[PDB]
Amino acid sequence: MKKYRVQPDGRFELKRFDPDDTSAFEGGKQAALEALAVLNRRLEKLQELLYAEGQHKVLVVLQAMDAGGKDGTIRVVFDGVNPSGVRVASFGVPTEQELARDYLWRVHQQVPRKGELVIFNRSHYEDVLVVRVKNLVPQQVWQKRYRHIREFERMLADEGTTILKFFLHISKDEQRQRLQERLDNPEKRWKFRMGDLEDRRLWDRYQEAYEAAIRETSTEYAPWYVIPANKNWYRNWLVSHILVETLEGLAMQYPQPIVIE
Amino acid sequence: MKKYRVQPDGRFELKRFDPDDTSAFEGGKQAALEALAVLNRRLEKLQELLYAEGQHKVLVVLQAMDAGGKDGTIRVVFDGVNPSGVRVASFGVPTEQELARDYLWRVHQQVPRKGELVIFNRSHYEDVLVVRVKNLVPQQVWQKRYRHIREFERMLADEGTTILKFFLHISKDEQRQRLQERLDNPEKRWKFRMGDLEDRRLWDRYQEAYEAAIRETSTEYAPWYVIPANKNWYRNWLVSHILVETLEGLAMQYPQIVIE
Amino acid sequence: MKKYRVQPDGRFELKRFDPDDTSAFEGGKQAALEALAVLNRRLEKLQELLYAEGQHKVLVVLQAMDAGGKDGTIRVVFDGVNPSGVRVASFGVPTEQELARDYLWRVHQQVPRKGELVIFNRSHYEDVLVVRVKNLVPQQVWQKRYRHIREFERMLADEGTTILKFFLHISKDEQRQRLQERLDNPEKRWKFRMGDLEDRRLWDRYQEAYEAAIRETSTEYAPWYVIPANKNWYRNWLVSHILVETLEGLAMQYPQP
Amino acid sequence: MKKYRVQPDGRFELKRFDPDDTSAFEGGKQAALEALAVLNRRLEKLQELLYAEGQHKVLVVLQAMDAGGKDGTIRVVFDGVNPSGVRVASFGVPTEQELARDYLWRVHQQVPRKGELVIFNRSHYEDVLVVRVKNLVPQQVWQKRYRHIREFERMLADEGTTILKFFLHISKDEQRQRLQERLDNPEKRWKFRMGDLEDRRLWDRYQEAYEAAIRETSTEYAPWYVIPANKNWYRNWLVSHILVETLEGLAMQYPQPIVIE
Ligand SMILES: Nc1ncnc2c1ncn2[C@@H]1O[C@H](COP(=O)(O)OP(=O)(O)OP(=O)(O)O)[C@@H](O)[C@H]1O
Ligand SMILES: Nc1ncnc2c1ncn2[C@@H]1O[C@H](COP(=O)(O)OP(=O)(O)OP(=O)(O)O)[C@@H](O)[C@H]1O
Ligand SMILES: Nc1ncnc2c1ncn2[C@@H]1O[C@H](COP(=O)(O)OP(=O)(O)OP(=O)(O)O)[C@@H](O)[C@H]1O
Ligand SMILES: Nc1ncnc2c1ncn2[C@@H]1O[C@H](COP(=O)(O)OP(=O)(O)OP(=O)(O)O)[C@@H](O)[C@H]1O
Ligand SMILES: Nc1ncnc2c1ncn2[C@@H]1O[C@H](COP(=O)(O)OP(=O)(O)OP(=O)(O)O)[C@@H](O)[C@H]1O
Ligand SMILES: Nc1ncnc2c1ncn2[C@@H]1O[C@H](COP(=O)(O)OP(=O)(O)OP(=O)(O)O)[C@@H](O)[C@H]1O
Ligand SMILES: Nc1ncnc2c1ncn2[C@@H]1O[C@H](COP(=O)(O)OP(=O)(O)OP(=O)(O)O)[C@@H](O)[C@H]1O
Ligand SMILES: Nc1ncnc2c1ncn2[C@@H]1O[C@H](COP(=O)(O)OP(=O)(O)OP(=O)(O)O)[C@@H](O)[C@H]1O
Ligand SMILES: [Mg+2]
Ligand SMILES: [Mg+2]
Ligand SMILES: [Mg+2]
Ligand SMILES: [Mg+2]
Ligand SMILES: [Mg+2]
Ligand SMILES: [Mg+2]
Ligand SMILES: [Mg+2]
Repeated sequence: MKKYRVQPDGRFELKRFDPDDTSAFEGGKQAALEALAVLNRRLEKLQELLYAEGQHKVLVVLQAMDAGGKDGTIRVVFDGVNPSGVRVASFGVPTEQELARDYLWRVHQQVPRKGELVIFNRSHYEDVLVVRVKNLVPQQVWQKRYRHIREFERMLADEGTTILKFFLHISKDEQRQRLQERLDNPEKRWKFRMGDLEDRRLWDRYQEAYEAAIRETSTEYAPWYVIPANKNWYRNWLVSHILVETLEGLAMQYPQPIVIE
Repeated sequence: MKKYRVQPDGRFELKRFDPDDTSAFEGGKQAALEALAVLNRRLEKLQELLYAEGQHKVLVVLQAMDAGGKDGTIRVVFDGVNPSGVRVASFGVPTEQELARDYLWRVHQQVPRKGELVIFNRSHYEDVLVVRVKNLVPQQVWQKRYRHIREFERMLADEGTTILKFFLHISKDEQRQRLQERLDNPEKRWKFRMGDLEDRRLWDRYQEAYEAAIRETSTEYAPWYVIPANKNWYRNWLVSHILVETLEGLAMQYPQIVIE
Repeated sequence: MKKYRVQPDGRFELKRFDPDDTSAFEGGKQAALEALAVLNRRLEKLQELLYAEGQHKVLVVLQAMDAGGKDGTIRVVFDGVNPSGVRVASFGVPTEQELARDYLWRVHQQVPRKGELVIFNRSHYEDVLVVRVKNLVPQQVWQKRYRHIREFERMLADEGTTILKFFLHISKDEQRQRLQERLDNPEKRWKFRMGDLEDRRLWDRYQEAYEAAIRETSTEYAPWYVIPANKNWYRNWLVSHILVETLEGLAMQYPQP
Repeated sequence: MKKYRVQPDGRFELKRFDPDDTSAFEGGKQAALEALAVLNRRLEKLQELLYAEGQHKVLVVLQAMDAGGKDGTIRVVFDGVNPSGVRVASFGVPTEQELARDYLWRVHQQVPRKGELVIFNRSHYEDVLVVRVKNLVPQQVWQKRYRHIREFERMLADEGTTILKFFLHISKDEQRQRLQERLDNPEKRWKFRMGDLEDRRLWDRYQEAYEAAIRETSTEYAPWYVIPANKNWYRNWLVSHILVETLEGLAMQYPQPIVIE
């Protein structure tokens, strides 16, 4: 798509994106599930081509507020790939060894190699999101990181990495409903922690942090896509569509090449 | 389904397992696909429990002759899991850095952590398989590795790893048909390399190497399962059944407010 | 000099080794410093041969009670090597990621490669030492680890690693004097941690843990050497002599041009 | 200390540095060996402070033509440190796995952590040196790497790394004598490769590549120091002096906190 791609003009406004927007797809849930199965079959062939050709490196970054759909998006990408060529690198609370080096160290370690597709569940962007919102480093420090990120991603892209960054955009009320469903389910309540409730108060600070991160780092070589994600079906379809179209654009070729006894 | 577990008596004979055997399933392909969907739903809940509890470490080892089903088995495992808690560690031709350390170094690095399920696509067993068949090290060296492997796996099991080793067993003629299909498909012919044709001449040497590896290392703490795998549907169902039953046996427990 | 190698008979008694023993050296500190300088020049040639030949893997394990000499021994090895071919892998308090895998995982990661000498400052032995003494896992668990260690080390040795394990043996009163010296030095008191005082009470439990570990794991392919270490000069000389003699035994040669 | 620091004005000229220059030291070899022992004793205390304080990260980069002194410089640094807090990360011919990721991947992996001093024996600079000289990638690719390097180093410095880059400067005739000495010594002959002979014909191309890299990447946060290195004694003294003075400038403090029974 083009309406969801954030232009590299530094004029991005998050208020312009409605989490309930479903306008790029004509039809609803059922037609989208059918379109998604078609995309999965296309993705299987494209991922196998990615691997067999062994030249491109594909990085998919997923960022979202908790219950925003990162987990669900990973599952629908995996529905259309060979797990031997695709992996998830997730980024959680940094360890002492990770904090003992620059914040990009643990992230750079996990970049896709040639013929590989890697999904970052959270990423280096957390170092300008939770780090900024919770003041884990002073502003003097984290404000410099927007340039570090643009330049790290420029180097990655110049050296052969195709970068797709998706912000799965849900509303506060949608998050409320999804978090209540987790609490009410005995098989999901383990996902609740001490402080999750008081973190909801920081909703607006996170939205500002996301808007600043996206505006600062959406570039030609590393675009951000804002995905209206209140509807799981639309989020899954749209992310799959963008990923498949991006892979098609690489114009990948099988390597150039008998009766077995 | 216990007929496929190799007893730790060192009396295993590969000739006793028919790759065409489908006797553990009282039906065919259609009924097995339905049973497999049920196993996939059970596996999703079990894997999430594995992660949420965060105590067990699960290692699934896949070994098979080329076209034997490792790739297809990985896909049916992933059909029943969350990719955030399961990963594939594949073992290919060792690099100079890997050969500069003991053969278990590159393998030990990839073991599952607590709350994780790892699939080894090939494994430390290649160090008594291709290494043995192609004489990549003298026999004096690779013969000692059966004990190294039993002891490495004993340490893993003692320290909390549940180990499942599957030998996906196909016939020489089944491999021939499957390799011919790869060659004839323009989207799969990239898999073929000249040298595969010479590798076919070594079929019997590999069967002997597999029999000796299985006989030497199938233990109570790290059993081998011989999977008749000429039928993709049977291999998928049986591996999924064993994995789900193993995870059920762990009796995992979930760890021990109105939002405005 | 072979009186310090613990025979693989499972009959080792730590009481038979006196931390004040200097009997293998017929002289004192000054003559030993000169002998150590000769061993240092020998080690430089042997380490370069190790690297150039690029076939052997050398693992040196250091274990000692705090202030026992691991740090001083590392310096004395480094005085006779090219730092480009020798490295220190130190083992501290396990992290969550390290504890999430078997205790050998973090250790196996660090093994020397061909043409390399690695010094383990502490090692997998801590998993039968501080783990046993502080009951970090039940005895049913840590008792099984003696066999794991023998078998891990057998595999390493079979696959080409020369293993040397040194237990730098100091007395309780020597440790007390050395720890008091750290506290009294403004440039060293940063080493003192809260809990080091209460850990002094566990001295005898550590001595028992060391004896049991050494008795269980000193083998023909992976010997333990008990180093009387109350005298820094004697510990440095003896470790250096054993290391140099071990490397000489490998009969290494420069690759042919 | 100032005459050897390459100013970040992009006007660097390698012809202005004489490999035989010993002007920063009054006296010769013997007085310098004594001054070096004094610097080693100072370095031991400073490195221990670096470790005990556990806050700064120190990166020393060594680049030189073969026989230029990287090996000798490493030994002289190690003469004044505790090996438990200092390590050498050397960069050789990239492996298939290293080439399957961006050239900075293998380098970033090895950066010093808090309280650590790391010496890079060769570095990311090889990706604009041999890579450029032997045309291992097209110019369109390697020309973009000067910016990647400035920006990677900016990020490292902003996030707490003190960076020292030393170009150990030897003349063509000095290299010739040193390489001849290796061939003539039975204990050093093993270092000789046959491609080494034909690599001598590329001397001028390497000098141009070094001048371009120094000019492009000597910045305020990551300076290059050109070390006249025809005299081993002067190279050892000068590198040790710069390192010690840099560590002194960090104003490191021991962490602030009894009769043992
Ligand atoms: N750079 C970072 N600094 C601090 N915390 C971080 C950083 N990167 C990730 N985290 C945090 O790690 C945690 C991971 O927690 P967990 O695995 O339970 O997922 P989660 O709570 O569902 O995350 P999310 O809110 O993104 O959905 C998140 O709370 C995230 O904010
Ligand atoms: N079955 C599972 N296996 C492995 N990791 C899991 C599993 N279920 C959840 N997780 C992890 O637990 C944490 C909390 O779960 P959560 O559903 O919030 O996922 P998520 O990736 O953060 O997605 P979302 O954006 O919807 O919050 C995340 O770190 C997630 O990756
Ligand atoms: N320890 C080892 N020593 C030597 N070769 C090894 C070792 N481990 C794996 N290999 C080889 O690495 C190769 C991996 O090749 P590839 O990824 O193309 O898969 P493959 O040919 O389909 O393997 P397989 O025959 O198991 O299906 C195999 O030929 C395997 O024998
Ligand atoms: N789409 C893919 N993405 C990543 N790796 C792939 C993909 N398809 C195949 N491979 C890898 O290519 C190699 C050859 O493929 P192959 O079909 O033989 O798989 P396999 O795992 O060896 O299974 P089998 O036991 O059937 O031979 C293997 O290393 C496999 O993992
Ligand atoms: N397997 C392990 N389990 C628990 N603690 C461990 C383990 N391995 C090492 N440690 C501990 O890590 C710590 C390292 O601490 P530190 O770097 O300050 O050195 P130290 O106190 O001087 O150690 P030592 O007493 O051996 O001289 C020691 O207290 C040691 O007991
Ligand atoms: N200058 C230094 N650089 C790096 N690490 C250091 C330095 N000095 C001490 N250490 C580390 O600090 C810790 C405490 O120091 P310590 O003197 O006890 O060393 P050690 O290796 O445990 O030797 P010993 O057996 O004498 O206790 C150890 O982990 C040691 O490696
Ligand atoms: N990025 C890179 N691309 C290609 N070759 C590289 C790269 N980095 C390092 N190398 C090469 O790796 C080799 C390392 O070889 P070796 O260990 O024998 O040291 P050397 O020949 O003495 O190096 P130098 O010439 O720097 O003194 C050098 O020839 C160096 O040019
Ligand atoms: N004793 C040794 N142990 C380990 N590595 C060594 C040893 N001697 C030399 N090397 C390595 O062998 C290679 C060739 O040696 P060389 O003398 O050229 O070193 P160097 O670091 O490249 O220094 P210089 O700048 O003088 O060329 C380098 O990679 C060097 O690090
Ligand atoms: Mg979440
Ligand atoms: Mg990577
Ligand atoms: Mg195969
Ligand atoms: Mg490699
Ligand atoms: Mg091998
Ligand atoms: Mg200590
Ligand atoms: Mg050199």
